[PDB]
Amino acid sequence: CAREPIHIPGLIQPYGVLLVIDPADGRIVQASTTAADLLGVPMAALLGMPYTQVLTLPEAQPFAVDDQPQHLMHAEVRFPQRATPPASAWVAAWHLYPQQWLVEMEPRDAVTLREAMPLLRSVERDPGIAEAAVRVAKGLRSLIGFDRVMIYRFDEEWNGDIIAEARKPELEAYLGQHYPASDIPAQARALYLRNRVRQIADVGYQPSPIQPTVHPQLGTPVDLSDVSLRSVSPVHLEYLANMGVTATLVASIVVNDALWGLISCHHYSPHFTNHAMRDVTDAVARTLAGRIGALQAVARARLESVLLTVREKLITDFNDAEHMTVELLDDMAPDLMDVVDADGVAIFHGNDISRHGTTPDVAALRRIRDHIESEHHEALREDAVGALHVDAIGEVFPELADLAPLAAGFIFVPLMPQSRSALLWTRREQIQQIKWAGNDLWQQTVRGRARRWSPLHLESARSLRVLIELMERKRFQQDFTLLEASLSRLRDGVAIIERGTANAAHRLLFVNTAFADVCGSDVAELIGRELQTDAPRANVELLQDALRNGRAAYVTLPLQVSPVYRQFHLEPLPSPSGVTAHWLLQLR
Amino acid sequence: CAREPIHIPGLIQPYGVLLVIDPADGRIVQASTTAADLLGVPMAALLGMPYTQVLTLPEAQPFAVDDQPQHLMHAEVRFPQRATPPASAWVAAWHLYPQQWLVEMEPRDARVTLREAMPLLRSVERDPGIAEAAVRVAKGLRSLIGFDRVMIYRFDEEWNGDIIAEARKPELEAYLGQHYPASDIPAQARALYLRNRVRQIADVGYQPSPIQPTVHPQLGTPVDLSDVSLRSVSPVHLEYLANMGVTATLVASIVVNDALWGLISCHHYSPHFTNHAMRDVTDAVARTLAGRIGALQAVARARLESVLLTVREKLITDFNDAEHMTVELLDDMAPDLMDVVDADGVAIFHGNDISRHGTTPDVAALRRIRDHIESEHHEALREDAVGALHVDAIGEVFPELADLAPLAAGFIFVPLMPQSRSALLWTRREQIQQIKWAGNPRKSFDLWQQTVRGRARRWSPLHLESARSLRVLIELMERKRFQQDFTLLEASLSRLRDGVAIIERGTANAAHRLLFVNTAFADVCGSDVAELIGRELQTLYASDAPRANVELLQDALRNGRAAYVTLPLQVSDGAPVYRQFHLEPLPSPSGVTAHWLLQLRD
Ligand SMILES: */C=C/C1=C(C)C(=O)N/C1=C\C1=NC(=C\c2[nH]c(/C=C3\NC(=O)C(C=C)=C3C)c(C)c2CCC(=O)O)/C(CCC(=O)O)=C1C
Ligand SMILES: */C=C/C1=C(C)C(=O)N/C1=C\C1=NC(=C\c2[nH]c(/C=C3\NC(=O)C(C=C)=C3C)c(C)c2CCC(=O)O)/C(CCC(=O)O)=C1C
Repeated sequence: CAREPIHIPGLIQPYGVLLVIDPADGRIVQASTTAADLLGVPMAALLGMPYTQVLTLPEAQPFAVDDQPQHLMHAEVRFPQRATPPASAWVAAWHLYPQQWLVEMEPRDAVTLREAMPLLRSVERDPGIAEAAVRVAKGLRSLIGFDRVMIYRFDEEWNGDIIAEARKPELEAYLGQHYPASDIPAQARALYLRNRVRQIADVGYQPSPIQPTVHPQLGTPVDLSDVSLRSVSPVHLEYLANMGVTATLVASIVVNDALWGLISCHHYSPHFTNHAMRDVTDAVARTLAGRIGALQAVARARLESVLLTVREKLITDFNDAEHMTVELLDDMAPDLMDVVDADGVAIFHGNDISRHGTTPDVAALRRIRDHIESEHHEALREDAVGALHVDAIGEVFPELADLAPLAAGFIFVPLMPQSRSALLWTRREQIQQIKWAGNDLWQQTVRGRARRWSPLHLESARSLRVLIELMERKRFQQDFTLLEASLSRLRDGVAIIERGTANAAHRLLFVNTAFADVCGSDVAELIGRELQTDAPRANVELLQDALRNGRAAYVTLPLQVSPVYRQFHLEPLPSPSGVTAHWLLQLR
Repeated sequence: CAREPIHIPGLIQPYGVLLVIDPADGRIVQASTTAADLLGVPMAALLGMPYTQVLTLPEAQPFAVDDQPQHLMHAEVRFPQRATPPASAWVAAWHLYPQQWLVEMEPRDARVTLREAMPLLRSVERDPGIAEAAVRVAKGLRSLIGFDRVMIYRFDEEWNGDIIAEARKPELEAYLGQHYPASDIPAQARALYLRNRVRQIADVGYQPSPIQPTVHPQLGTPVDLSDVSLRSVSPVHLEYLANMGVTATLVASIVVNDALWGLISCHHYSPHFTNHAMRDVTDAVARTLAGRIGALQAVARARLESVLLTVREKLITDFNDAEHMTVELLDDMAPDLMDVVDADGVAIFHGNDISRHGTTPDVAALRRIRDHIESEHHEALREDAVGALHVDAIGEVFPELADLAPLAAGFIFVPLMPQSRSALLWTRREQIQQIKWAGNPRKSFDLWQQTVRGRARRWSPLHLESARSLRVLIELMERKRFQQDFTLLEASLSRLRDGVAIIERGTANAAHRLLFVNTAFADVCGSDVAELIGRELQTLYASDAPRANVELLQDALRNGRAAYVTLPLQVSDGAPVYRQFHLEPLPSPSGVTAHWLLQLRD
């Protein structure tokens, strides 16, 4: 239903009056039916008439707008065309666009902003959100006389929850009450980011329409997006009626230029909150929004700084010991779980796992790792940022439906199906209990949903992929040396030849003890020397052919002995190009 | 100096009146000398008298406070002791604490004032960047309130303030750009500015009327004015404002993420009183300036962090993609590697090798820095540093590398470890600063203009955590190196004719299993390479094998020594195969046998 315009209804809340003027001539092109009564001229002659003639404004004047449409705040207005029509003092404001303008007027009515000030310095300097959230609810319920004031905090999915609420001693609270995202469509949520503070004076009013529905010259309906005399959606009107309420004032809590929440208000008797008190509620909205976003900042900072202290202790201790013992890992578990605030963690290293804290069993961890690195969930890896994470496992991996009491959520590094070394942090099932609006009262329990993964705790995880490469390097570093030592404790005398790209000749890469001794010259002086160190012309030709063509050769040939003829077994080593790049040489 | 007490001066600015009441009855325990004149009754009988006697407060009343001390805003007050005491409208406010209270009163004055302020507060809430709004305040506030000079004093890291915005008269000279010492506003004062947001000196060099009972007659404690706006400021500051000429101040506090980001300092060279409605309009503009900038600081921060990660991850991917580090691979990495840290130069190292991109010192100079960093005397530096090592001025940290400053005056060196082989060095070249000072109980005026050489653009913490977030590219570089060398050698040992296999030693609950096995070894058993990897060494030999012979084999496995024994193999078909097991203990850093090489020939 979010498909409704609302910004272009063609109807005005009766309480005030609207007049759309052409900026060329200054003549009223469009006017609401409530205008003809206020001003001294019926709809017929009121239309096409120059605005100056019909209404007078002393404080400020409308003007020519280039591109940025400015607005003129609520100022004194008088009706010279009528002989005594001052049912109340009339105050008018302007919406000055480049194509056309819009003037809106409403009564003045009724120790105001100076009386608000204590409450704004009250919140300003104070801790946590709830404390400020209630300081509003309570402080606002006292300043503007409302029967129910509440703070409607939005979440990730756009489902609102009433965190703070100040009602009458009688009545029942909607505190704790969760509501659908659908109760406030995206369409509307936009308007309460433009047109900050909204007011429905009387629910079930008579909507007085803008008589020339479309612009007589432009052929376009009037955009009330910025107009505060806006006729709200009938979908919501019947909804407020079915909730009882006859009046509503909804302030927007815009934190770091985004809709964090609303200060929704309920008056069960009809009530008009004049432009003055309407701007007082905006002061308390922005003031709350203020140190909410500054409190969000303090928390953020404090956490970032202690998360790095942990992170770097891990980095150091990890790079320190060259031998990942079972004891090493248990000195790392209190801290590895903390840098991400997980309840469990499982360190993998090829068919091996090291479980710490509250993590599923050895076999279950393998079932998750198998299912993650899966071909159908290869799109998941593609889309994820630096690592993969779930808030509810039951959705992402339907096969792993269960496993939720231990791993309902997790973070997984590497994003790549690199295998060998991997890491998995896990937050177990955290059963929620959503007190609905009624999808009167209902109480759905959410199973399988773990504590939502913090982005602070998510970039700190990506800021650890260096411990996966640290793990992986240290593995190859040990295996290479194991094999180097191996080939060095051989009797067959072997050496590795790196192919020269015709820019250089075929030099030596690796050489074992048994090879360096048969020449006489030790290991250090043979590394980096050409294989071309008398011999038969036909025989060396066979040797160089395999070096040329990049093939194999076995030829008995004389050495440089202090003649030592030794058989040369040359084996081309596999290459990613297939093109021979290295050659193993054994001699027995 | 920062050790001066203030907050309990025992003196009041003459312009107003103070009265400390005991909350048990309502009796004035302490009173300022300026009270006896305005209240009527002299100091003698005014003391110990129920406040109810001079009470003429209609608007609101004081009350019993539990723990959180609330305040009552400026409301109408009168004096019933005298038939026409002043000819000026008097207004009083309250500071209600749980132990005692405090009532302060001052004139109402003239020049609706808040409704007229609203446009300007709307205009900043919309304004971009910190600066554009900082001037909207300075200019908008200078017009609203008649101050001869309004300025926005932004604190820098050290607590040295800089006047970023300033709205003065057409005459007089600007302090715009003027940097000041942190010492000019001690930490003890900076605290009070965070409690009392709006502050004013009506006349510099006033007669300070003291609170006659200096200490509480019951408590025995001096009055903590703090929250009291009639507070007598420090004489250290009074002589300072006098030496700057000024006769009146009005200093608002810009408190951003409940921390002192700045002040809206004001100067009136003629004496000036700022009323109750006035004082609070400047607070509204200070709650907005603090607000809009704290949220603008957030937007910027977020936008930068998110585009810093886009770069970071492009590097990560492209780096892990190609398995051989070509010079062109490094040529497309340079625009982005320099960006993720916003350095002017970068030098990628890989064992006596360097790849310089942008504005980095010469190949030889980079080696002189790398040598000096990994130095034994500067091993303490690596110990203390966070994830990586960084300098803002090289000339201090490495005095030997005094020069090199026009290219590498600052840098981020990583790995922190003297791991060598692979390393990375980002560098910001010399950025000659020009700090326009106030002067160096001062005589101020003179803008001294110190020039700072060898100091590069200060290293951003956003650019510092995005630097630690690249440490994985040194380990990526390093793994890929060993990954290639190991595999080169694995392929080597695999294309062997002797028939060799590596045995990983077992323990108390683990037997001796096989780590690596070649094709010449896997064929003599028959069973291919893949089945034998992980196979226990005790499987390999037959179950008919000589008791004395296997004992010799297991002895070398036990004691961790060498053995050479001809023994029968586990023959799949049933063909007797007896090869001479050459078992060589492989060198270990402990010396304790960890692995074994098993050659076979007999
Ligand atoms: C089409 C879907 C809708 C459902 C379902 C529903 O309940 N409302 C729907 C649409 C509209 N809601 C609009 C505005 C709106 N809705 C709320 C919701 C609540 N307010 C409350 O006080 C409580 C509980 C105490 C709830 C659940 C509010 C506060 C508002 C803004 C109110 C205002 O205008 O003052 C809306 C927009 C209409 C418009 O403004 O033109 C639509 C279409
Ligand atoms: C003991 C150290 C001090 C030196 C030296 C000095 O010059 N002042 C010292 C002490 C105090 N300063 C206090 C307040 C204060 N200082 C400043 C700084 C400036 N004011 C300016 O106009 C300029 C440049 C034009 C600068 C750099 C300000 C703005 C303030 C606050 C003014 C006020 O609102 O009163 C101070 C605290 C006194 C108090 O309020 O009790 C001390 C001790």
